Amino acid sequence: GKTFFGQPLGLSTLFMTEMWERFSYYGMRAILLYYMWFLISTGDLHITRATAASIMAIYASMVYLSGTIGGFVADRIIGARPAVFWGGVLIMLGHIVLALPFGASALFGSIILIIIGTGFLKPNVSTLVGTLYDEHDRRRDAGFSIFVFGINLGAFIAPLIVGAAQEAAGYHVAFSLAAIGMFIGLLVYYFGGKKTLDPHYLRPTDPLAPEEVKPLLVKVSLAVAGFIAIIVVMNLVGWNSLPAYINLLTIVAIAIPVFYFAWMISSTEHLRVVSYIPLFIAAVLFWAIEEQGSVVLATFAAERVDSSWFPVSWFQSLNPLFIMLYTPFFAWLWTAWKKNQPSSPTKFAVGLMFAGLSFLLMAIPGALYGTSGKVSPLWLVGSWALVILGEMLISPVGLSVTTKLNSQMMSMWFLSSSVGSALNAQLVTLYNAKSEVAYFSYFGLGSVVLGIVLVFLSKRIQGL
Ligand SMILES: CCCCCCC/C=C/CCCCCC(=O)OC[C@@H](O)CO
Ligand SMILES: CCCCCCC/C=C\CCCCCC(=O)OC[C@@H](O)CO
Ligand SMILES: CCCCCCC/C=C\CCCCCC(=O)OC[C@@H](O)CO
Ligand SMILES: CCCCCCC/C=C\CCCCCC(=O)OC[C@@H](O)CO
Ligand SMILES: CCCCCCC/C=C\CCCCCC(=O)OC[C@@H](O)CO
Ligand SMILES: CCCCCCC/C=C\CCCCCC(=O)OC[C@H](O)CO
Ligand SMILES: CCCCCCC/C=C\CCCCCC(=O)OC[C@H](O)CO
Ligand SMILES: CCCCCCC/C=C\CCCCCC(=O)OC[C@H](O)CO
Ligand SMILES: CCCCCCC/C=C\CCCCCC(=O)OC[C@H](O)CO
Ligand SMILES: CCCCCCC/C=C\CCCCCC(=O)OC[C@H](O)CO
Ligand SMILES: CCCCCCC/C=C\CCCCCC(=O)OC[C@H](O)CO
Ligand SMILES: CCCCCCC/C=C\CCCCCC(=O)OC[C@H](O)CO
Ligand SMILES: CCCCCCC/C=C\CCCCCC(=O)OC[C@H](O)CO
Ligand SMILES: CCCCCCC/C=C\CCCCCC(=O)OC[C@H](O)CO
Ligand SMILES: CCCCCCC/C=C\CCCCCC(=O)OC[C@H](O)CO
Ligand SMILES: CCCCCCC/C=C\CCCCCC(=O)OC[C@H](O)CO
Ligand SMILES: CCCCCCC/C=C\CCCCCC(=O)OC[C@H](O)CO
Ligand SMILES: CCCCCCC/C=C\CCCCCC(=O)OC[C@H](O)CO
Repeated sequence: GKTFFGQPLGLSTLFMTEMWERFSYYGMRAILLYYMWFLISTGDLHITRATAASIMAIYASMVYLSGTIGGFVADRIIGARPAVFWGGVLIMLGHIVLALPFGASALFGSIILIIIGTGFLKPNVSTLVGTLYDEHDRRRDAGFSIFVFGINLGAFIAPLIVGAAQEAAGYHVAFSLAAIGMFIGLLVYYFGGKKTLDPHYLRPTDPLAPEEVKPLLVKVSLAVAGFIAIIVVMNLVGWNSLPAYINLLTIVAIAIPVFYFAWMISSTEHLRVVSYIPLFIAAVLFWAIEEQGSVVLATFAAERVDSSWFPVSWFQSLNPLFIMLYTPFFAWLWTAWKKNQPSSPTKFAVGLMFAGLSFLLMAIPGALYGTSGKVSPLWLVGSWALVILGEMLISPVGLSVTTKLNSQMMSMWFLSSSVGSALNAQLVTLYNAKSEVAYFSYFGLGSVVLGIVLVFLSKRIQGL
């Protein structure tokens, strides 16, 4: 009878929950770099703009990493429904912290809250969407597509609204709007969830057995102790600047898949695991370029574009806009393309090439016009158009090609975005007006080349 776009009514609740959470997240992301610039300009924040860019990237890296952990905590300890609720509460607090009359001193607390909160909420709302359907329900894929539409919608409207609020009423009010966005999500989630969600998910579905508690405690304790020890040694040898800590986090984020790879390669489907390395690197490099949209392209938007008549943060709406515009087209495409549809490794290769082209495009205005003036907003429009085209090729088959090639390596796909952002934490420090053309050219061309490399390797990989 009555449905939400053909789906169970409970999808409306989760749709709105994620829409408003993504609203809060991308609303914050769209103005946070500019906020740090402001704090730097007033002498409140004693870092370079390069470091501010680095912060944005490592922030994203840790958000993605945290998301690979939240599912475990919900499934084994607190339950998916409380994970979403309390995750949302932490996220809201994270935005409230930036709305308070503080300056740079509140940045770290806000970042930590949102990292933990998003880690709790993001994997677990997706889990709850699954719970709406039986195993044999063929509506499942349609339901997730609608859910993703809500995600992109929140991501789309947030820079517009939060960016406009920032211009009108300042950063603290704008950040409060992000907080209010999460609050709306929590309201709908809490009261809507009670109506449609299975009570089963109020509790962990795979609770720790009695003998499992101590080994988990030891595991967590040793990890924390090791991490703290590393920080201690860092401060003793004088490696205690902010870039030093960012480097530590970069190393951690990259070492986790590296250790996974070394583990699987050591421990004869050995060929498959090795075959995934080029795909994983391609994913990492793609996500690096895609995630630079809120950092390097955001910098370009503010410094190099004729945008005096609208909030420059609005450029961040282009990424989810193009995802929304492309999605129904590629949905039709992969069904219509019956004969000789490209393999998943081929999609990765071409996807990386489009990401490469998105940067090669951005090298053109500086090379043609110089880098001291300002250029058309359409250069950025074209860039996002290209990189998102790449996303349509690599993202829908990413988890698929990883699974078909089990629980540890599955997480590596989600880790690719974390690793890409960790790489960005290093790379974006190289971007400035002087290096602009070389930056876009070099990393653009590199991605295209590595895409061409993957094309040659596509035949061998598809067989495994
Ligand atoms: C076939 C569907 C593919 C959709 C993606 C295509 C996007 C391609 C974009 C490349 C051209 C955009 C850059 C052009 C540009 O900057 O012109 C500036 C000039 O108009 C200044 O007024
Ligand atoms: C300023 C930095 C603070 C760092 C964040 C501190 C808070 C960290 C974790 C709090 C989240 C705990 C969520 C679990 C909870 O409260 O209920 C779970 C349980 O009741 C469900 O069965
Ligand atoms: C310091 C400012 C933030 C203080 C947070 C106070 C409100 C926190 C979360 C709002 C959640 C909205 C859903 C309302 C709710 O869950 O109330 C539950 C109540 O009816 C019985 O559990
Ligand atoms: C996990 C995959 C890792 C692959 C990373 C590929 C790129 C890694 C390091 C490149 C650093 C050197 C870039 C130096 C550079 O050309 O900067 C350009 C600009 O600053 C002036 O040319
Ligand atoms: C299958 C659809 C997507 C295919 C993408 C086709 C891409 C083909 C060629 C890309 C040309 C790359 C140009 C490299 C370049 O101009 O670098 C010059 C600059 O680095 C000077 O230092
Ligand atoms: C459990 C996996 C997630 C790991 C969470 C640890 C995240 C720790 C730090 C996040 C990165 C933030 C670094 C930038 C930063 O701290 O800015 C603070 C301001 O510079 C204050 O001067
Ligand atoms: C630190 C300030 C935050 C205060 C939050 C309000 C606390 C009052 C009640 C908490 C209710 C916790 C409900 C957890 C939960 O699983 O919600 C799920 C809903 O049942 C819908 O799935
Ligand atoms: C029941 C708790 C749920 C609360 C939802 C989040 C509320 C967030 C902000 C409320 C309004 C905060 C206004 C911020 C503000 O005063 O800006 C100060 C200006 O900078 C002063 O010029
Ligand atoms: C890094 C922040 C998140 C850290 C969460 C890891 C928690 C640390 C050790 C595991 C202890 C979890 C509590 C055990 C529990 O509640 O389950 C009890 C068993 O189900 C009873 O047999
Ligand atoms: C410094 C952080 C390193 C990790 C230490 C975190 C310790 C946090 C919680 C440990 C709680 C001890 C586990 C015992 C427990 O939870 O029993 C609960 C059961 O439900 C009782 O039947
Ligand atoms: C439950 C929260 C526990 C904290 C999460 C663990 C990660 C903690 C720190 C990671 C390193 C980030 C330090 C950033 C920072 O503020 O350094 C600034 C230095 O004072 C440089 O002068
Ligand atoms: C399973 C992941 C475990 C991997 C963690 C291993 C971390 C090992 C070493 C971290 C060293 C931190 C680097 C500090 C650094 O980059 O130099 C400091 C600045 O460059 C100079 O101030
Ligand atoms: C009605 C257009 C489709 C919906 C656009 C949503 C808003 C997304 C981005 C707005 C900021 C970037 C657009 C700037 C722009 O396109 O300017 C083009 C003109 O040629 C300006 O010179
Ligand atoms: C229903 C799927 C088919 C929809 C067709 C999508 C094509 C829409 C826009 C393509 C924009 C192409 C940009 C043209 C261009 O690059 O012109 C460059 C000139 O040199 C600028 O002066
Ligand atoms: C289906 C895509 C077909 C190919 C798309 C266009 C490929 C991109 C560029 C092709 C022409 C390359 C010209 C490069 C070029 O002239 O650079 C100028 C010099 O580097 C300036 O010093
Ligand atoms: C399929 C559409 C692709 C549209 C983008 C194609 C871009 C192809 C080549 C652009 C490379 C421009 C590099 C310019 C350059 O490096 O010259 C340096 C100048 O002398 C200034 O440093
Ligand atoms: C199937 C996806 C491929 C889409 C490629 C369509 C774009 C084709 C050509 C766009 C090349 C970008 C360079 C445009 C350019 O430099 O023109 C100069 C501007 O007119 C400056 O006023
Ligand atoms: C797949 C169905 C949806 C297709 C979306 C079409 C978007 C594709 C490309 C948008 C790139 C915008 C560049 C606009 C442009 O270069 O025009 C230049 C002007 O003609 C010169 O003033």
